[PDB]
Amino acid sequence: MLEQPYLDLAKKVLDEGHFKPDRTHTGTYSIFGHQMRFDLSKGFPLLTTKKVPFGLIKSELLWFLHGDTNIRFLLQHRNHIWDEWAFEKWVKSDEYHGPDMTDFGHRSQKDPEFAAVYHEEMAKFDDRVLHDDAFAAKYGDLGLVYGSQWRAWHTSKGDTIDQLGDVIEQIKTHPYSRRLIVSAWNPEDVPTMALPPCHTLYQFYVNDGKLSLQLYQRSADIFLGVPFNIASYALLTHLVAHECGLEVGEFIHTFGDAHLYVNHLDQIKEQLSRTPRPAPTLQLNPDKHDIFDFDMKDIKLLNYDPYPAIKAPVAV
Amino acid sequence: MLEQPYLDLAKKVLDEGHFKPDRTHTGTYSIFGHQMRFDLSKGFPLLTTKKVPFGLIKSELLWFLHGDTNIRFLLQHRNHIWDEWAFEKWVKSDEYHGPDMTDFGHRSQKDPEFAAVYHEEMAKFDDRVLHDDAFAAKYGDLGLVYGSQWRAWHTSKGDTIDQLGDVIEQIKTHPYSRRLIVSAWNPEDVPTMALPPCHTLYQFYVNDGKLSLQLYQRSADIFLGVPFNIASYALLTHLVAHECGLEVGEFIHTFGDAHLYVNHLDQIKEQLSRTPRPAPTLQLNPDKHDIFDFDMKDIKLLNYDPYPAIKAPVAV
Repeated sequence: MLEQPYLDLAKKVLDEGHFKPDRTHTGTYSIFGHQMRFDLSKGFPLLTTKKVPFGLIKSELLWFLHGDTNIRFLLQHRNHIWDEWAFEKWVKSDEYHGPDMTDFGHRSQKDPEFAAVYHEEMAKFDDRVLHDDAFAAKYGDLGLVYGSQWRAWHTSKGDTIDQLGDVIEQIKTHPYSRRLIVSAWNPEDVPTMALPPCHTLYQFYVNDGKLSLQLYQRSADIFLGVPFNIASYALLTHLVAHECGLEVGEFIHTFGDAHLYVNHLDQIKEQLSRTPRPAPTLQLNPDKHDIFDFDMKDIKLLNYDPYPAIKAPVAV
Repeated sequence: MLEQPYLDLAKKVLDEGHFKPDRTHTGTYSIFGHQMRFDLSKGFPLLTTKKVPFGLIKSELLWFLHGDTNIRFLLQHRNHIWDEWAFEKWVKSDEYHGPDMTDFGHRSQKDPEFAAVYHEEMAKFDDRVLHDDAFAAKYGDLGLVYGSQWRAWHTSKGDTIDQLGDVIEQIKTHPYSRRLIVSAWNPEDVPTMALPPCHTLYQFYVNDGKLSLQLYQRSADIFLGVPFNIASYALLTHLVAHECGLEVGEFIHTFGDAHLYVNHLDQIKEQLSRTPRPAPTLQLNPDKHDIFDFDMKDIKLLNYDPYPAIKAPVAV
């Protein structure tokens, strides 16, 4: 079935992973070097062996596509995936004077009542970014994140490069380019960044009127992250083919370090005893073709019938 | 045998390649998305089914490692692999006034006597870069090429980043980093470059005291280029393990577009009827461990016994 490359990836890390230490006190089993291929004409690769919230993928990807780096857009769509990087900065300012909250995730996981302390400070930071304009400008903007490295890469001469907008032009004029590459890795920035881009680089390829994309992901959390990763880039591939008037081909997912955190072994073993359903179907608005102006409403998933969600500990 | 992933790559492009147009009037058969893995403890992957000149790989890689962008070093080692990019620029200057030589390779392949005209202008440019210092500074320096994007990436603040030297420090202090990445792709430069880097990005990984490297190559010429590509990065992997005091693991080769030019089909079919020999053995100087100061003399290949070289038309 279409998601089978993901269950073979998870099964291979179980059989052959190296127990490896990492940043987090949670350990991992990992491999280095892996590739998976999904043929997007056979169906959209959103996992049916576990319920994955597509609306978070769909809103986070439009945020990227709009060139946006401000949390407010996401919080407006009720997407909280990036709230911690921005909350983190609220907490070091000489403006924040509440409970101490240091390396918040760690203490909020082995949580005292500190979890709802963390969760009320966060509820407060989130509301302030929604309604307070100058607060949103100051603390809601992450600055260096995929919206801006895709669409507004900074030059040494001080202007900006819309790499995604120019590669879409090169695909419409020069489909056979072996140079349709978008990079999110910038050597200058990467020492001071907190999370240097996990989705380091991607490449488009056109052949026989079909568009494929290859992603190079330098680090991947197999249970929690990769099911989102898959669907975000299979949806980028669909969107750029819409705009360019091409059929969709394959999404090829290449990995550097792919890892399973040790406290996700039971959950992934259980997911592995489930049997793939028939894959969902993406529907993109046939009358809008400028994907940078797309809206939530413009992408539909039809027939997604998944198994239950599987609750797992986030690694810290 | 160790080189078998390369003969399976060539055989797969023969069976499944898409005939694809490209820049050159020579056409290609290509695929998109491929990975190959070579275990460097089993032997050095220099192809034995065709004689590959290791001394060109060894001198070109030290040029990169030294941070060098000047042809003179290569010409001094009798390596002419990069002479055309620099000759190309000699030819547009208001200093060159000889025969016209425009897009030289094309006319020198379907060559009149113009080949030895091209070849005497080149013999002249090459000698001038060897002995004339200010000419070498002006026309021998390529400027943006792997020595400088590995070792002297330019910032917007105007200094330089030695990405390779800092990633070797991060491996010695933080071997478990999922961030040991060197990028040769720079969005700023890549529109004006003539040949934007083919070896776009690489990543190191350490586990159980063994160092692996993964290369992402956006475009690969299977008959002529990839046998060099393989051996240059398997030698980078050996050199960084020497300097870091690690054992060598694997070299993983990931491909975006891999292509066989149409006028190399007979030659690769013939190479494919040859049987792999036992692979050579690399010997690195045991008493020098700063690889940036290595010299030709410091790397030995023992037991390389290959089949004959296979002459093929370069694509234009």
